Amino acid sequence: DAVKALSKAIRRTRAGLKDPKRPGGSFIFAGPSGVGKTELSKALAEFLFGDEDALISLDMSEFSEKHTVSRLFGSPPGYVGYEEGGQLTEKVRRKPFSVVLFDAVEKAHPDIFNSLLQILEDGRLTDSQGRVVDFKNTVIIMTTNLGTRDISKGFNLGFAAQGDTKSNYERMKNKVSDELKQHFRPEFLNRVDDVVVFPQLSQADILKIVDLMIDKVDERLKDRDMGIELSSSAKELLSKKGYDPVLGARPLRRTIQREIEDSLSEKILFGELRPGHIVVVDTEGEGETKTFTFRGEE
Amino acid sequence: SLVLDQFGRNLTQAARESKLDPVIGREKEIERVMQVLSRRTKNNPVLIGEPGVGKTAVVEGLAQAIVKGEVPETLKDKHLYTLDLGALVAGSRYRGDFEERLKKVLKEIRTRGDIILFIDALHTLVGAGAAEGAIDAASILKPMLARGELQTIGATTLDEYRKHLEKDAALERRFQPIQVAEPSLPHTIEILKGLRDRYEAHHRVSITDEALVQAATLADRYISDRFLPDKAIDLIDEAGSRMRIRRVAEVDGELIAEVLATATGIPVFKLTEEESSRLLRMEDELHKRVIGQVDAVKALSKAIRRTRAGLKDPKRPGGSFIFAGPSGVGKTELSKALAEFLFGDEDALISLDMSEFSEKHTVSRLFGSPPGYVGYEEGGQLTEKVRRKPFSVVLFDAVEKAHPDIFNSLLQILEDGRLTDSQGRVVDFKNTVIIMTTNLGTRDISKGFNLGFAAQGDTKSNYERMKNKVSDELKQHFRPEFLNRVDDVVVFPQLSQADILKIVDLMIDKVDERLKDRDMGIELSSSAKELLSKKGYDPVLGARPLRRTIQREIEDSLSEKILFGELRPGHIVVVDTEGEGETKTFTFRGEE
Amino acid sequence: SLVLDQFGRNLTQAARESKLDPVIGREKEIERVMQVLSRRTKNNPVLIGEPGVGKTAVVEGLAQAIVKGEVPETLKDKHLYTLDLGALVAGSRYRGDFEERLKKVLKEIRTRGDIILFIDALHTLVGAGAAEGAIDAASILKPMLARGELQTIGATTLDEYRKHLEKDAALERRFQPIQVAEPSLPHTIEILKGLRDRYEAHHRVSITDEALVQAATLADRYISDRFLPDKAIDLIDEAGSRMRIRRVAEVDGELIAEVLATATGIPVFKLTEEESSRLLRMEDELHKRVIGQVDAVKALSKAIRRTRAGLKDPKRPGGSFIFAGPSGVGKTELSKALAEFLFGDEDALISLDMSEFSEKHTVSRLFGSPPGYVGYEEGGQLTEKVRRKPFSVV
Ligand SMILES: Nc1ncnc2c1ncn2[C@@H]1O[C@H](COP(=O)(O)OP(=O)(O)OP(=O)(O)O)[C@@H](O)[C@H]1O
Ligand SMILES: Nc1ncnc2c1ncn2[C@@H]1O[C@H](COP(=O)(O)OP(=O)(O)OP(=O)(O)O)[C@@H](O)[C@H]1O
Ligand SMILES: Nc1ncnc2c1ncn2[C@@H]1O[C@H](COP(=O)(O)OP(=O)(O)OP(=O)(O)O)[C@@H](O)[C@H]1O
Ligand SMILES: Nc1ncnc2c1ncn2[C@@H]1O[C@H](COP(=O)(O)OP(=O)(O)OP(=O)(O)O)[C@@H](O)[C@H]1O
Ligand SMILES: Nc1ncnc2c1ncn2[C@@H]1O[C@H](COP(=O)(O)OP(=O)(O)O)[C@@H](O)[C@H]1O
Ligand SMILES: [Mg+2]
Ligand SMILES: [Mg+2]
Ligand SMILES: [Mg+2]
Ligand SMILES: [Mg+2]
Repeated sequence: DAVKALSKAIRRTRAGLKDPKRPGGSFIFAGPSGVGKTELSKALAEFLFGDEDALISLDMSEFSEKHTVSRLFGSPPGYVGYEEGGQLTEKVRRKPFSVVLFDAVEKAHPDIFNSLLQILEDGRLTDSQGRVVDFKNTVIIMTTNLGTRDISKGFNLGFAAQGDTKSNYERMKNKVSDELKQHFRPEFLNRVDDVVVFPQLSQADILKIVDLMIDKVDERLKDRDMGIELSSSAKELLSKKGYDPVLGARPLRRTIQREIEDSLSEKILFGELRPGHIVVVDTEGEGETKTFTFRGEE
Repeated sequence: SLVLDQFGRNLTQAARESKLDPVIGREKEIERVMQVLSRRTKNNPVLIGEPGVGKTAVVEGLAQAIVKGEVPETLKDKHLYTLDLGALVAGSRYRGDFEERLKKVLKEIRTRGDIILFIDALHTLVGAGAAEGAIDAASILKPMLARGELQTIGATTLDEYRKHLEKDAALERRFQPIQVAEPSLPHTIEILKGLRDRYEAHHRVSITDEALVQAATLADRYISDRFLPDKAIDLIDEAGSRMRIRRVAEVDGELIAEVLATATGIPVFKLTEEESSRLLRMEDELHKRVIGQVDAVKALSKAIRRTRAGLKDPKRPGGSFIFAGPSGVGKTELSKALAEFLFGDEDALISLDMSEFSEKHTVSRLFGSPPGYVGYEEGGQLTEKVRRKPFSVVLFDAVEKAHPDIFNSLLQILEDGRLTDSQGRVVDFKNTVIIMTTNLGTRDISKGFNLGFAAQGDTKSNYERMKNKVSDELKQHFRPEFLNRVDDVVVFPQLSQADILKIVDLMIDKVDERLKDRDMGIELSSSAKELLSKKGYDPVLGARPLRRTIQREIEDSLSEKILFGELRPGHIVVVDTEGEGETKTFTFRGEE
Repeated sequence: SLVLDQFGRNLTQAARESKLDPVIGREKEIERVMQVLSRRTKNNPVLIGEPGVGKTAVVEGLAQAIVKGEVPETLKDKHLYTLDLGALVAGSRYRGDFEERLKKVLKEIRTRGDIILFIDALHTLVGAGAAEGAIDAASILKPMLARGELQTIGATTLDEYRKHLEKDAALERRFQPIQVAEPSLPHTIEILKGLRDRYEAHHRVSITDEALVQAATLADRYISDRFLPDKAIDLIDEAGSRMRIRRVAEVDGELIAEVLATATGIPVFKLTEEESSRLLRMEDELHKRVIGQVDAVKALSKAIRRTRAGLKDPKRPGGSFIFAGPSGVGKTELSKALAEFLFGDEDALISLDMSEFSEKHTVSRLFGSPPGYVGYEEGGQLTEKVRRKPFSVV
């Protein structure tokens, strides 16, 4: 859903139909942690500009005090730091076509939202210099992790029926939307183009993430003339071990670094796996007592 | 052209003499410069970009192309002169001298016609002669730039352009800005390939392709305050200089890694037979100081040998650990031991006492003051400490005693491995090891059990009961995402009698080291050690009470003797025990 | 060179006259400085370190090495000149005077190729030129530094390197920073042994072997705001000066301990028989003010005796006590009596009334305000008191 919404916004902007008074897109991502809210922003930045480092990312946890708005506006006249403008405004001014990202926007001071209302409707912002900076060609994304304690709990009080993947997502979406409505001002939520709630990851989704993570590990290994290959049973075991229906794909990464990366490290240190070799990982055993086996070939 | 070259340099002649380094991959920027130079009005561009990206290299390549004749017919043979500001001012002592010098130069430009001016520090043009003469060296240049009969090229960084040129709206519209971007990795590799031949002769060496690739990648990854085309170049230059000073004379990846490791201190050099010093031996080295905590030592050793043996996540710190458990079990001792193992001295640890962060605003001690507020001139303390020493061990002591709205600032450090200074600078934490020590879910262990009837239970059961309670306390205290971005959570079991009997040896060795300054020593016969371990077991307070015993049972008595003159330098004290029922005698005898 | 001699000082000639103190144990720093200097494009090293770790000593050792015949090629017979930057700006009354000096000296450097410039306090290079219509020396020196026709060695402390040299990134990128680390204890011992011969001659005294170890250890342990290679030298030199003012001459560790005790106030000097007897009768001395309460007086006496006997843990306070009791039994009187016995009276006690600390947000009275808040420069109230008097009773 989020990919479709983002692609629709990009296509609409590129076809000469987007509103010339507002930014190209305004999205609020919400849901559990480790689902891929930040990964989508990096993927979009890499698609648009060819490199994920072209993303203007702000960590809003550093804006927990009301007097830190000058960090993105600039100091008032006559004060220290007037020679340097707002950190965000200069970056946007140099690159009018860019992607702006606000991580954990709910952890910042409410006064921060005071600024965003100018961007989301008027599409321009004014710094202490008196200059006006336009945001009409940017894509604004706010990632939010609100109400996440309830997802960890799961279900509600009572005799809830045996539900499917549809019901759980609907309940989570309702709870997250209610939390967003309660926490934020009505004006801010009214001006945002899209509010996308990321559903949980399924067991089938985990296998492809295992493939990607093992590809990353192989990329790391290629720097020393080395490679890794996994059988289907190994990937199945990894998906079984690393599945967590609450915390997302991070437990899978921890499992991969604990079961595969560590043993590879001792084997490399011991001199078993010299450069110019390939590591083959397979499974041995049955039931819950299955164990990975590592072998070296040329 | 005497007035020209006596106040400038002929870049075209230098290019004809092949005294300029080759320029690679700047075809688009040079083409845009030539495009702008051909405009009817306002035909003078200015190159803006971060320092070190090669803004002057674009003009160098333009001069080389003009010499080689691949330029449009509108340029063809036009001499490119770099203006030497300051040489104009070097003699303008009397009134109206800098002005006449500049007017003579400009009239020469008009008469000869085929000259392109290059002003390196264009922001220094404003107020070059703002003296009693009161001309500013730019108030008179404005009409020519406006009409377009004078063609110049400028090259200033973004900050200087914003601070100086952007103030004057008049000069703002006379120039056309051109962005010069930082080259990517393959572009830097091509640049290194081109400059390799030139760099061979100076150092009389040979450089491999693998050396170039390694230099580019390592410069991109491990150096943070410099920009890409320069870091690879100066790494190659320093490696060549090292190889030359050492004297086939060839450089490769290992030499580049050694140079980079020496420069920054990050251990990126090759693995010699010291890999045995960490394989199967790091745990023993740690256990020589920390007794009876196998899980945490194993986790730390795994993390260190993972980050040393190649594969490791290049976007996240080396490891992140939460040490939980009872009081006085060795949580801080393990961090100190790890710091000593890694750096040779426990003073290299970067420790933060979180008990001083009980208030929300104290977070400014990590970041620094925001712009326009007092104290903004100096940055955050933690950020500066990490920036000076990229590879270090950071400890957050008594983590639970700080305000909950503090660790929100740790979210980007743990997952993304960076922290943004209040001045806008980014400091990377990707080479550090983060340890957080806590004491949550422990206050009730003094009595045991929760309430009501309970099962039989044993030592394993009590440990399992404590672990779940600590995990629940952590979950209800920390946000789920913060615990999600944590590599390991390690719970420390309480110490046992054998652990105390082993710890008394370490404490007695410390007392012996204290006495060695004034040329004495101590013995502590085995029965005395066993009795000392017997007094002060107390499996609720860890190894601290035992220390108190050693304080009040040994080093008091010795002190009295030292004050009385009973025992002097050149003697040692032998301690033994007497009696059976209470066996509490601790007889001291002084012998040479 | 006459042109250079007007503004600057020749380090090589001074080293040839044995007017520079010997430099010990800085092989790695000198090696890396020579490594950077023999480069092609940016051979301009800058030494960054703490104020006192011996940055200038590294350069003086480099001068002694280059005039010894013990340096690699492309550096033999080079001449190190320390540039002033004070005489250059002096006598720059009219426009185009300061720049004229730099152009002249730079042309002299170009003509005489075997010259290396050395600039103390490189941070003042930026902006050193002038206000109004005059470009600074940094702008003049930028073209030559980047291309590599002017070797230059700079030296700044970390704070001033970060606070001044980092507002001009274009100038900063033309220097390769080298970090000079504070020496360890054995390295400090070696440095003291090396400088013992030079420091004996000025005072015409003798320094025993144990005195160096005592000075190094005591300076490393009991002085906080200074850095190691300087404080031990300060101790040795001041002891020598003291005893020559007192007057074969021999300086032993006891003089060092007495000098440090006088300087800081912490009693580290040797125990006399009178002092030992007083410490043994401390209980009777304290009972002249407090009647009864034997256990507390005994505990305090035991703590003080551990401190004076040299068995105190060097990482923790001398003693920590909780006096719990009813009203009007002598809890505060005992503290006042201990303070009077220790220093000179009950007025030296650092007393804090916890009745004022009722609100949990009053902790700032111990620390101070965080950066960007009112009262930030005042500092802590307890921390300042303890820093002024390291040996006190809180
Ligand atoms: N859909 C996905 N596809 C691939 N990788 C994923 C996906 N979701 C999560 N990951 C992986 O999870 C890790 C972190 O995910 P990410 O940062 O995108 O999560 P998030 O939603 O931003 O979480 P948080 O709430 O903690 O900010 C990365 O290793 C990333 O590759
Ligand atoms: N395209 C390129 N091809 C070859 N070498 C290059 C290129 N770009 C930069 N360099 C090299 O990078 C180094 C520094 O570049 P340069 O001096 O042009 O930077 P600059 O942008 O003018 O920076 P500064 O702000 O210091 O003036 C030089 O050694 C130069 O040869
Ligand atoms: N396993 C151990 N091995 C050696 N010494 C130990 C051990 N555990 C505790 N100690 C000793 O106990 C004293 C204090 O222990 P430490 O500072 O490590 O405690 P901690 O676990 O961090 O406790 P707290 O929760 O009070 O911070 C030190 O003298 C230390 O040497
Ligand atoms: N043991 C004692 N010897 C001499 N005078 C004593 C003794 N105990 C109390 N006093 C007298 O008590 C008065 C003050 O008592 P002090 O301040 O020591 O009380 P305290 O025990 O600290 O009680 P509180 O703080 O609860 O009021 C003085 O006049 C002091 O002489
Ligand atoms: N390696 C060394 N060997 C001998 N003496 C040294 C060494 N390093 C420093 N010193 C001494 O320590 C003192 C440090 O002074 P100085 O160099 O001015 O400090 P800074 O480097 O901070 O300017 C000098 O007087 C010098 O004699
Ligand atoms: Mg995220
Ligand atoms: Mg340049
Ligand atoms: Mg601790
Ligand atoms: Mg009282």
